[PDB]
Amino acid sequence: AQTVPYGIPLIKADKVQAQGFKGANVKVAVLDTGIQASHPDLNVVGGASFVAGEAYNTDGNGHGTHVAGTVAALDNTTGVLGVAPSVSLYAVKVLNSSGSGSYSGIVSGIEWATTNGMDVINMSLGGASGSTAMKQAVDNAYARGVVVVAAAGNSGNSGSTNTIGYPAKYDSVIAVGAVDSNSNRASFSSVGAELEVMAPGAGVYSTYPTNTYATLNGTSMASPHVAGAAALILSKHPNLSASQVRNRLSSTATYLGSSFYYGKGLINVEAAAQ
Ligand SMILES: *C(=O)/C=C/c1ccccc1
Ligand SMILES: [Ca+2]
Repeated sequence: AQTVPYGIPLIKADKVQAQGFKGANVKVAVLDTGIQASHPDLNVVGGASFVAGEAYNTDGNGHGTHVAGTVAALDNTTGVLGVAPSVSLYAVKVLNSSGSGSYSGIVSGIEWATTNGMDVINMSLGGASGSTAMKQAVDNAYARGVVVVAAAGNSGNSGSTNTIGYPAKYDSVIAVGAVDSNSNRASFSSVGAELEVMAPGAGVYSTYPTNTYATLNGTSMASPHVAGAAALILSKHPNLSASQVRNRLSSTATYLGSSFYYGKGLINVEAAAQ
């Protein structure tokens, strides 16, 4: 039997899938710690690794496999179901097994995705500081027509202080925050002017290293929900430009409160893919 994580219906992804739109033909690149490509509930089509000593189709951490599951866990009779289960999945390793990567490695991953025609780029990662090379890479990917989504950060609140990290803080990237199954913002969600939209980030059940499934907390989990949404909006209207897909997501988001804490609100893909 196959489980449906609360995040799927909450963002109304189930309604879009039922219409027949599941992201078929859309290329999504997950810039993470890799993916356990042999997982029975995943179908990695390709990818690349910029981490020394590790191939792209192995995940020694678990993080990348969990993020990859939220976006496209296969729709079958086992495991879980992803936001866009028919998406073309590419694993781009930019982080090591301990979950950390160098700027050059990330920038290399962003460029690889831009040159290989990826439609969406999910980056469930972030640093306190940015870099001109990284900023330039995302601006260019977005300008080339790629949707760039990034985890806002698990830094929480601090009296006015903006806690959004990079690359989420760039204009060319969608900064995603986290809400729980009750739709209340999770305590660990970063807050700041750059916050754009919210998505399920707490108690998220997804695929996990060595043919299993686990629950994780973080804006790392929220991010793949938006990348999966973008893929869904694109499989229904392959004619839209990145900024158009982007605007559809925030324009139709369900308002939750002050943009400093929730951006434009919780995403509603049934409204966005209209
Ligand atoms: C996810 O677990 C970590 C995501 C992330 C993104 C940006 C800044 C810090 C951490
Ligand atoms: Ca499944």
